[PDB]
Amino acid sequence: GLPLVIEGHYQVDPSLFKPNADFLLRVSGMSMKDIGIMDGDLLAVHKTQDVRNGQVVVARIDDEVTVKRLKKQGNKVELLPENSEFKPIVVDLRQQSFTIEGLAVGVIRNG
Amino acid sequence: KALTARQQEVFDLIRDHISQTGMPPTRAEIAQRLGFRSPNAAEEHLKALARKGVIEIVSGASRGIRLLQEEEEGLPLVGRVAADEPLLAQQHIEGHYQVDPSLFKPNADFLLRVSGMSMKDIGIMDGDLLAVHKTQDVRNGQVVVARIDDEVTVKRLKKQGNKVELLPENSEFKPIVVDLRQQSFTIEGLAVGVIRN
Repeated sequence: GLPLVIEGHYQVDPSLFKPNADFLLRVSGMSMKDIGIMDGDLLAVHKTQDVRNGQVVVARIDDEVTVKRLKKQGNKVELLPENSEFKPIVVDLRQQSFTIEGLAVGVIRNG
Repeated sequence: KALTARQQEVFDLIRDHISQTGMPPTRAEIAQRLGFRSPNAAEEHLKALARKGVIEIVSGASRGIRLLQEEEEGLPLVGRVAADEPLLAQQHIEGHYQVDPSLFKPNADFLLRVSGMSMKDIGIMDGDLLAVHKTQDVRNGQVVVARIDDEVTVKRLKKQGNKVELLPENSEFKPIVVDLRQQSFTIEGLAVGVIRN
């Protein structure tokens, strides 16, 4: 049982993912298509703030959520795509609010 | 109820025979394949399986064995497939996942581990678990699960007369051309979704 964020609920064993999934999120756009995360996919997410460079994360940049690969160095935070047509996003912790919502641990596609 | 090691082997053979021919094995075939001393020996194990409710034995015509309690919750996962064995042979099943089959349309019957990056342009990656609806009724342009001389593959269908072309979704790959006049070919099912973990 996994909730979609509550907008819906799906009967998919949370323990099929490691770490375990806490919720699902609907993906918008093709910024992460090169690693198989497509528009309309449901992303399985483990709620946590402890992540590292190279992992795919869910971040909130001042009221907006995005799914990208992390590359952080101190106060400099880069959120990178997996699509050559997209620009990387750069954030400065000293100016705008930045929060890690979780770690991507899986995907469910049932269009 | 628990099946002994030998009872499990007899039950597995019965299920594999039905999956490959849709017909159960004879008592003689069971004794021969499992090296029993005689058909009487096979009958004893069959009596125990019926007693445990996994099968029904009907007196009369030959090959009178029927499976019971077939409906299962969730989906079985199929791994690497061996030559001369049906797709759902017991030796291919790695486990059972508790996933709602109705999340997919048409409904899923099983999951299949994907090998390689041939379909990465549409988001199907090496290691993904493909949700499959078992059927032989497919159409040009759909993504299907097929078997060429027993090798299983996931590609887009393009019928070509006495030949069949199976198309990839990756620039590094080229189509697989099957000549029906000299190669065995079968459609196993339709791809209806993906679970990546």
